[PDB]
Amino acid sequence: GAMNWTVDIPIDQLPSLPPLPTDLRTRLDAALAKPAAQQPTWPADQALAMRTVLESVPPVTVPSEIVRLQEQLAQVAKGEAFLLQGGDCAETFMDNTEPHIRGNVRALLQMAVVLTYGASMPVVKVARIAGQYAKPRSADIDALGLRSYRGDMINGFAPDAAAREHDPSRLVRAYANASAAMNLVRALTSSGLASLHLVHDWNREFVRTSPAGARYEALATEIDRGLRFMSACGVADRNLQTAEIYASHEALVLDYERAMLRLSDGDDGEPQLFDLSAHTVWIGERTRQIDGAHIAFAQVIANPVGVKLGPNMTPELAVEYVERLDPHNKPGRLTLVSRMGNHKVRDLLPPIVEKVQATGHQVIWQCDPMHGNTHESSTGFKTRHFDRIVDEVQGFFEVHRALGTHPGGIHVEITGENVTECLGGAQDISETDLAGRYETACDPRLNTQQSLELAFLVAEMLRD
Amino acid sequence: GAMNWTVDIPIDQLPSLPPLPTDLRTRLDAALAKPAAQQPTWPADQALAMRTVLESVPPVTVPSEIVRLQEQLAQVAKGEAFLLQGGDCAETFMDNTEPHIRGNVRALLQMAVVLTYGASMPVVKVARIAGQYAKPRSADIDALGLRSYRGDMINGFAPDAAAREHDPSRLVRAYANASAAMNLVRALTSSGLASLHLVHDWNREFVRTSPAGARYEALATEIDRGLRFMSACGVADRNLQTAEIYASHEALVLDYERAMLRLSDGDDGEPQLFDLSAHTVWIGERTRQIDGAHIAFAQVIANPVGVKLGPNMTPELAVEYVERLDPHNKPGRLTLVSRMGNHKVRDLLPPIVEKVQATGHQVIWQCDPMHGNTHESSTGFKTRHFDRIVDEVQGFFEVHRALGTHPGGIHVEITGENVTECLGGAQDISETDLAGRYETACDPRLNTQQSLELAFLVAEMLRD
Amino acid sequence: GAMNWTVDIPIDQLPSLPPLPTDLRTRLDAALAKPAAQQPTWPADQALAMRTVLESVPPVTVPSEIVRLQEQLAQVAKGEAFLLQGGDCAETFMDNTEPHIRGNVRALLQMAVVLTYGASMPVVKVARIAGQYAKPRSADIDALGLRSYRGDMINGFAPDAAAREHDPSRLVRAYANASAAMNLVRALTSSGLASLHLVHDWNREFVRTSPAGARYEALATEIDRGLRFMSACGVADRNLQTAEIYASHEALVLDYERAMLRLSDGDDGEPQLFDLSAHTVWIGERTRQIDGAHIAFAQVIANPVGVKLGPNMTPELAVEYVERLDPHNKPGRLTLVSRMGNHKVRDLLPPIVEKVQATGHQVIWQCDPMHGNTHESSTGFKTRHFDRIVDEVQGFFEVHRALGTHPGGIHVEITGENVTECLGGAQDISETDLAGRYETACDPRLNTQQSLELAFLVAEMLRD
Amino acid sequence: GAMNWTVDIPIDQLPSLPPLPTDLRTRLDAALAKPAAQQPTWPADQALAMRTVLESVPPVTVPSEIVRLQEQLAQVAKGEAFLLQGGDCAETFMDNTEPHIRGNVRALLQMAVVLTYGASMPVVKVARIAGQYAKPRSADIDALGLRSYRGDMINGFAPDAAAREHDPSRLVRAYANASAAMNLVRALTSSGLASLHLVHDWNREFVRTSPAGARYEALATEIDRGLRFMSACGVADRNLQTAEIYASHEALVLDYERAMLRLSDGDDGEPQLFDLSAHTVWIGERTRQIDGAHIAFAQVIANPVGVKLGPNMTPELAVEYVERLDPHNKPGRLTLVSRMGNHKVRDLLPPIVEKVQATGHQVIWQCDPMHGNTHESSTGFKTRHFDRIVDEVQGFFEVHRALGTHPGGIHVEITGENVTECLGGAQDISETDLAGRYETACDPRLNTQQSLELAFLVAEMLRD
Ligand SMILES: O=C(O)[C@@H](CCCCCOP(=O)(O)O)OP(=O)(O)O
Ligand SMILES: O=C(O)[C@@H](CCCCCOP(=O)(O)O)OP(=O)(O)O
Ligand SMILES: O=C(O)[C@H](CCCCCOP(=O)(O)O)OP(=O)(O)O
Ligand SMILES: O=C(O)[C@H](CCCCCOP(=O)(O)O)OP(=O)(O)O
Ligand SMILES: [Cl-]
Ligand SMILES: [Cl-]
Ligand SMILES: [Mn+2]
Ligand SMILES: [Mn+2]
Ligand SMILES: [Mn+2]
Ligand SMILES: [Mn+2]
Repeated sequence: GAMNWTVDIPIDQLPSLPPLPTDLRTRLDAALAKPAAQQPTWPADQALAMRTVLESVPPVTVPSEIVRLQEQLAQVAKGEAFLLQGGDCAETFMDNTEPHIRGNVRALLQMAVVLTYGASMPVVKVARIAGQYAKPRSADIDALGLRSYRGDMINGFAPDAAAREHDPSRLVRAYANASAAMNLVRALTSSGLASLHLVHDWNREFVRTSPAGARYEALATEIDRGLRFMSACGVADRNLQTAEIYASHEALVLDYERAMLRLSDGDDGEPQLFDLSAHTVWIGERTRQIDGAHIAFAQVIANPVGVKLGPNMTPELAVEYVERLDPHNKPGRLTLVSRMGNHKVRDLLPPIVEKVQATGHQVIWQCDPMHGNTHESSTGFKTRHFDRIVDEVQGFFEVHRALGTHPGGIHVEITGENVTECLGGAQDISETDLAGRYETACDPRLNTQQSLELAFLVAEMLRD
Repeated sequence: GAMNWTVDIPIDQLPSLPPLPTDLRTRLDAALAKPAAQQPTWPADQALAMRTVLESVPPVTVPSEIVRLQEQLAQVAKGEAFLLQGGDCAETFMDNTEPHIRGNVRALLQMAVVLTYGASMPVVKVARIAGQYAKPRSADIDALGLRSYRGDMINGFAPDAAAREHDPSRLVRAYANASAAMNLVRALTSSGLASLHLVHDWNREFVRTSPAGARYEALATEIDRGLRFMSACGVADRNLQTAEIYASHEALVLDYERAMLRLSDGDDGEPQLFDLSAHTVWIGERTRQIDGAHIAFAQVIANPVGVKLGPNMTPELAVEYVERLDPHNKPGRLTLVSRMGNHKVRDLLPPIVEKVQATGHQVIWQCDPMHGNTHESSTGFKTRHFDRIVDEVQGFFEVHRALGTHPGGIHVEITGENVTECLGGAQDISETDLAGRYETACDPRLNTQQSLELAFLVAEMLRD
Repeated sequence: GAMNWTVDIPIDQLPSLPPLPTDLRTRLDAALAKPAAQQPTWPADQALAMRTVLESVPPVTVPSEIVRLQEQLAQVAKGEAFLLQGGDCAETFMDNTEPHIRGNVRALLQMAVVLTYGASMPVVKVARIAGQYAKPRSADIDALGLRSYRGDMINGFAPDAAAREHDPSRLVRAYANASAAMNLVRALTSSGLASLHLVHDWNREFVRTSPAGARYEALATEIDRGLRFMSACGVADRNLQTAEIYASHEALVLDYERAMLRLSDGDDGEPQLFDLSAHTVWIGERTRQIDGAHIAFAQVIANPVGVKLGPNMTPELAVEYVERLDPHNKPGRLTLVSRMGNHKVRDLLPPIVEKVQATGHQVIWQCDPMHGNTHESSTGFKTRHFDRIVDEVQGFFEVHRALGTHPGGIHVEITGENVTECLGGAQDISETDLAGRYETACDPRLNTQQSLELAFLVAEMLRD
Repeated sequence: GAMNWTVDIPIDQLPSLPPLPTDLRTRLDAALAKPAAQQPTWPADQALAMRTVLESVPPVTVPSEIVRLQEQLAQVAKGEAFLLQGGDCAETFMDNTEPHIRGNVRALLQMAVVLTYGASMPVVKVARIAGQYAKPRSADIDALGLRSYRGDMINGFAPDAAAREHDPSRLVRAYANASAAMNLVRALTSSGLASLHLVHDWNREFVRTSPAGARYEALATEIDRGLRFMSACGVADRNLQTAEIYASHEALVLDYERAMLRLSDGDDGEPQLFDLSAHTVWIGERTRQIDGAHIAFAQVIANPVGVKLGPNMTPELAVEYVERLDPHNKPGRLTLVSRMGNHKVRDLLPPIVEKVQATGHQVIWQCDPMHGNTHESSTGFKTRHFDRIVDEVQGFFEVHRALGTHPGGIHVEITGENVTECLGGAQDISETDLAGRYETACDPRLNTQQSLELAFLVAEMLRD
């Protein structure tokens, strides 16, 4: 507590279910014997007690959904669909609310219909949500002289020492938040929110209230006429498949991911390990050591996985990822996520693509136009210029068009609020504007308008 | 923190939520100022702190689902569908696991297909799940001299004094458990688990291993031939309504229900309060005081609601509940849940049904054949004989056939586990057998086989 | 046959079915006592013998299809759909072949998808087919000094006296041809021919091989992207309703129409007379005498009907049609077909529309841009200039847009062959070109390219 | 003209049709040069004239329908669907009326639902309709001393010499009748007539009025509950495959079949000859000469075909038919139609089935229980006992159950009228009763009630 404005919620200590099979556990243990970068520093005994709680909770996802995503990703890898992946850089517990989740889900659906029209093929929707609670950091000490914030699964954003302690109760708190968010995403995607009808207003509102709305009006009108045409051919909402939005996050905290492993039914066709904390996960630029625990963990799980590829990447290391992560040559099992910087993508990506294409494997080539284009503003905000983001996707498209390969998708950090985090766009967000609503707990996100704008621009790239 | 086995949640960095419309505030305040029976006794300041946490979490359900349920219950009230409501008497945190939830979902789906076939009309599926964590009790002190267990939202089942203390942190643990369970229920109902074809093996397996399998073989074979006929006519899974299982519980703990209130938008007209802790809630036999807070709270929320009616119910009071809770005459808004005792239902129900029918309102008449047929066994277990349960439903049907009214559904306590809680059934569970697997935290449930057997027997009442 | 290169096919003289009800026959007899213009001159006893044959043949259409068309026409009349009506001016027995019917059905489907896209609402497809075998003539003696050709139901096109005799065996020959054609139309519309997929090639081929293809490329590409978008949203051929093409003709030869009357089941909701020689029929400019037999016949049948309205039309006579033909105020029961000439439509149509709108009845306003725009070429061909056809539809649209009424559809004479009958269009058909392929047995038709071109132009009118 | 009761058709203004691929011409010519049994005896020049008329009429069927039938028959051959083939022995021009056609369509639809339910797999519906106008005969001279009636495509049923003269104009009358009938069959199968719900009343009405209704009540009630179950699961009419009834007849008159040949396009690969007089045709017991024109003609066409096998069939000859007519091993291309006699089928069929099965080809085994069980009654009527018909199907099932092969279907002669043609059934039709309504132009058909009764009995054979 009453004195601290804090409530202490007992973690119920509940009986364990049967353990995972010994043979699978033996494999997992050999993989986890590998060194792991960027891990929280909490004591082993606390970590273990927390893992043990999560080993018996209801999963966030189920294997059959992961199998279905794999099938849709195989279609992307074969050039017959497009991948849209997007959401917060760092979800926080505090902003894990109905309006914020609804806003991000809306933004993703809005982008998807526009991309679908431009691509003339299905778009698979993967949210950075329901688990994106842990971040690697470049530096152990931040500008305030504090232990760095590592995301809500590890410590607190607040700039004080007690908040920055690594506390493994946050593993359980992460789980609760993830399942609560996922519960909402499921509810929303089979509500009126997912109806293609709603785009009429969403896009029109965007075209009406945007500077440069005149630039997007034609395509917005085309889409509208496309929708009215299908309605006119007798296609109603209940004639279409239910909207599917998948959950993803960076698999960083191995205590969480391993506690969330489950065995499948064998009603599909043989039991294997799935990470049921999400549908797909990726391995970040700072944790993709070829002989590290993160890559080895990804080898052992059945989920589709991605690896972020920065400007230090070589064609040979990229091929090694393909060999470790797609040993069975299953199209769409592996996504290689390009984040090079707009000035570097046209130079650095083609040798990588060429070498990987020659393996005979079919990966998804995904563009992350954001993580390679960050800088600090003169006013001291971590920011990104919209134009550089756009230009990297542009470059990404040119690389693939020149090679005859499939530009497979984008991976963007976005939010459905009117934040001021990225510079530029039609609103022309300036360095001084950043201060009004810089709400991210980590990287700057495209706001609701900027991310919509990006989708129209990417639709136009898809049209060539 | 982990060292104290607690999750720490800040409240100070929480605000601030838009105020209710003035009239909804006024009405909600007046509802909660009324006397309230069977409430937990925790300090008001701690309760307020917990409610403040719950006021901004993602809801368990959303308004559009509740509106859809209401449309489907209206069909039931009109005599064009049947209501199946079932699940645990008391959900425990301990058993809130994938296997237990899957078992209960499955048992409900299995009963529903049988009942659908027997009824020749759609069956609405409502689980007692994702929130059924609070129990009213007949006595303050149990047989051990301890303060009564009142469900995991209030205190612990363990038979020691400290565990039995009312603990408001259980409001938050209840929500985390509910949303995790709901998340899984949503996942399961759009997996292959909900496919009608899975019935062939489920029923076959029940018929082969039941000691009374020969009695149910004919109906099971008929259902199977009906399913194969559907499929032979060109009906696949993709041609059917995705399975819907709604969440319900007794709206008992007003601290929880009020914190889970949310205001709807402008897609019906007037903004309304929805209780988003569940789709539908009911008011128990011990908290249905006509001028008490529970009935008054029910008048303020938009959800479909039910009221349990025990053997001291009068036709006049039944009418008063109808007029207070269905004041706008909306079929399906109100369910009257009869739980009389098998020896009493034939005499007590008809005059109640006649008076209510004469008002011109259309309630759902739902039979709860469990809560009026409970006795203590020699061995000291709270138990129910299967035959009395079946007999109450039988008498309920006879009452309706005689009046020409709609027997609208059943409300049962069941589990997908092979427990030994209710006597009788084909397994002929004896007083001695009860000691083997008496797992319930409160009332005895029908086990897998008993639930299924009851569905078959009720299917025959529907065909008769 | 052997000497004449003619085969004589015996007309089988078969037992009669029960007659139509006496009360309906009494009404019909009073209606048919009215004078009828433009009738064949064959003897009464031959006419009667031929009518008696047709009174017991399988119908060409069935009542339930006519009821369905009525419902779709009601949607047109309320401004929520668009009517496309088109086909030969005069079907001949000789050209009643698989390729010619397929060609006309294709042209109608091609036009329909383009109009659907432009209108952003359903298009009802009504072919001039399976019965368009009788023509009124302006003159009894033609330029060759012969009795005028009156269509194959009456006499022969060939320029010799024996062929021009009115021969009521042609009534039976008409029936055989109608049912054979209708059989094919039904087969074609549930074949691959009706699939929206086929437009990709049809429109592209048209854009590629047309002069002025550059003018239509943008809209053709939009439509293509619209189709690919709906395919990308998971809409496959079997997700759409089967294509429906209705049959229509001018109800001219009352011996035919009356012999083709049938009584409905009364399983719909009361038996009445339907003309089962077609789904809808119209009354021509030369036979629409307010007190004549044609209008009175149309009063007695349940089919939707149309009346052609020429430049002599007054607002008051138009209202009289509405009163006789839509006495029960059933939207879409009556279509008023404007054929004024492009120089006259903007002047003559608005007073007619105003007066009819003020009756409270909801007629379909349909534009016939062809019959008011005919002239004789210097080379002696009956022809039409494409530009004048287009301009009349344009004017028709302006009249309705100025009044806030619904431009409801078009009625055009078209064929799926590369004929040279109408001047102009993108092919710039000249007066000397007419001689190459002037194949019509009466009015000049838009060829396959010209009619497609007209659809693109009308789509652009619909877009404003 | 009308004065001569003839329709006059010119042949000189007819040409000219594109020539067949050289090999198809060569093969067709060689097929027709072979000896042909049971042909009409008209002059070659008159036949040629009639064929020239038929060569340019709209076909009765189209290739894509025939390809679809073939896919559905392949399912039957694989043991995954059941074939119901039925209709008149001899369609007459006299009875080619809306009521008679509707009655036959209905009887087939009624039998099909019963059989579907009994089989638990789709039932393919093939009518003997729209072309079943030619009969082979055992003798040239009938019992009156007249030239035998050979069906309306050849001569007249009237018992006078002039009517019995072979008249090639009946080729054209046959086509006009066929396409009129097909047109109606298409209309009916997409009207409310084909709705499954109409079964409840049809079966109810049969069960109430049948003297043996109590015997069939249980199955009828079961089917009804299956239908209501479908509907309770959310399956409406719009969710189902539109009804398909295919047309078939004995390919007897080669003048007719060759004139109705049409060449397909490039949508399978190689252009092929389709007989577009029907979907599927069969070769009769009297024209199945292995080196005769009928078998050879069947080898040239793309349609699925059948061959009747009577009691003198050997396993070796059965194999030779299979290898000649299914040379590419395409399941469903060939149907072997067993018509042995009820006293013979159990002994004669098994060795035939074994030899054919050993070839590795997949034929459809179809039971014709009519044509081997015909006798002359005391009163002078060609008749069949119901019990012998049922018994042949029974024996046919026993043969297949013993071998583990698929009883693929039945081929029956039925009508939707209450005729008195076959003895027995629940009505217990006696020799004396036959005189009341003996309406068939050739073999005795099962009446409405007998057909339905047979469907119920065969449904029980399918369930056994
Ligand atoms: O739905 C239910 O589970 C009961 C409420 C629980 C009563 C527990 C009494 O236990 P005990 O204290 O008697 O042992 O419904 P009801 O309100 O009675 O209709
Ligand atoms: O399908 C059928 O109708 C028969 C062929 C007609 C035989 C008529 C004999 O009449 P009759 O001359 O003996 O009186 O099939 P089938 O070839 O025999 O299997
Ligand atoms: O998906 C992502 O958000 C990562 C970057 C997270 C690290 C944020 C801390 O940055 P810093 O402020 O500590 O430098 O992308 P990637 O770099 O692995 O591709
Ligand atoms: O639908 C139509 O084809 C009629 C015109 C048919 C008369 C053709 C003879 O013309 P002519 O060469 O004998 O003058 O349209 P409408 O004029 O009744 O509107
Ligand atoms: Cl168990
Ligand atoms: Cl009858
Ligand atoms: Mn980031
Ligand atoms: Mn209970
Ligand atoms: Mn004309
Ligand atoms: Mn026969």
